[PDB]
Amino acid sequence: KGEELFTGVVPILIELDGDVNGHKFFVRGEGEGDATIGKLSLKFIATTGKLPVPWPTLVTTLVQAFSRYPDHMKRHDFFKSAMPEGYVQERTIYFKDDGTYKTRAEVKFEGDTLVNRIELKGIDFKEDGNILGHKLEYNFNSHKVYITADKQNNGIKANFTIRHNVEDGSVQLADHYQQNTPIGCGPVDLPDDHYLSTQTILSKDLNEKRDHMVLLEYVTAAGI
Amino acid sequence: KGEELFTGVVPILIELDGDVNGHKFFVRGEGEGDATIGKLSLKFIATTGKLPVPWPTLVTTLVQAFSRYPDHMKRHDFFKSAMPEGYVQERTIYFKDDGTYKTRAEVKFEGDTLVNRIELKGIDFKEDGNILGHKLEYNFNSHKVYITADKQNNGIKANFTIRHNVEDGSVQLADHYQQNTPIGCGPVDLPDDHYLSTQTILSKDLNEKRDHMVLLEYVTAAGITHHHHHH
Repeated sequence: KGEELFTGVVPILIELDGDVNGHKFFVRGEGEGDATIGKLSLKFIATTGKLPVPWPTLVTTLVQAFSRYPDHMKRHDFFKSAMPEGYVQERTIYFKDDGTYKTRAEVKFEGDTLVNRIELKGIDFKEDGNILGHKLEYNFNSHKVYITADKQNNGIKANFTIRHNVEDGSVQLADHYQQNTPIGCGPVDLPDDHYLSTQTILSKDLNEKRDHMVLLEYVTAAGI
Repeated sequence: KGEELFTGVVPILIELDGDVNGHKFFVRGEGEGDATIGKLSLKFIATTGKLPVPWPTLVTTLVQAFSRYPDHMKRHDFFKSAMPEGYVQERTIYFKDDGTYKTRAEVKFEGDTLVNRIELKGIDFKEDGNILGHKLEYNFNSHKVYITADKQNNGIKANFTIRHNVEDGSVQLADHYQQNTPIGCGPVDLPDDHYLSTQTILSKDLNEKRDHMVLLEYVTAAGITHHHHHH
């Protein structure tokens, strides 16, 4: 059904199995997305206890199918076109002057729920760096996610740099290299070059004692 | 290769990873299938000791590619057409007045062997019901497995009700809801409505000390009128 699966509010489940410098953890998120307005509303729990990395470093890894593509750009939405069978999303994330994340996720419908299941491996992080030292502010900047077609692989590639505010007023950069490929065998919409423009708020549930992240996000496509 | 993979006798491996009301168990079966006559000959062993559920309730979960499709119905054999890459088979099984099984299996060739790997989760069973209370006879009835095309998923659906004999002369019903989808991305046979008609005998191997089941099964497709040009 592709884009037809996103005409209303869709329940979301996200699971991340993580290992950073040997620190293993598991994050589960639940909530809902509404692609007609480009909005996500999610709560994440670290079920394994205190997260060994800052929550903001996990935001990009933790469902671009919920981006709002305006009417004139609907035919450049690879993400929805791959549904319900879904797509594989792979990243390498280079934290400047620090370690790297490598991720692999499957994003697909399981029944009426959109599910993002992720494995993340992090290596070479510095003990007193901004990441293991938890020096990053609990907030998130606006970015442009640049998307281009990958015809040879019937999918897309994306490139962008995330800017993490540091507590001392500096910025921690994280270069993202991304590849998406369809899981199913029905055709997809290999887009012209464009980008997603993102906005994100991070907050807390004041009644939640577990280590957790409430996230609100709005994303719209542009550049065509 | 498809149908061509089933012209002779084919070795089978079956593995079931199970959990029913918290009872973990594991079953491995080996044997062979002969699709030209629709015959399975298999022996199953539990590696986890005595099963928490009766052997007969696991029979349908434990390779419909070995069904005999008569020559005039060969164009309706979805199961063999997905081979060797294989198919995913998913069911929900509702035991009347009792619990439910949910199963996901991949059926495919691994080398020369047809392999069925299954995950089973059972929930909401009654402690002294026919299943957890082991009140089902060690036998198996004849059924019609009703198959229909699922064009939107390039696969099939099946509906049927299994009748388990209970030791007091009553019957324990289990409503099966089934979906199959190809693993590969190549064309498959999508059938007209038809059914599989089944017969099964359950026995023991007198030399086997583990909890186990020997199974012999004959299945033949039917419900489509004979035509000389196999239309």
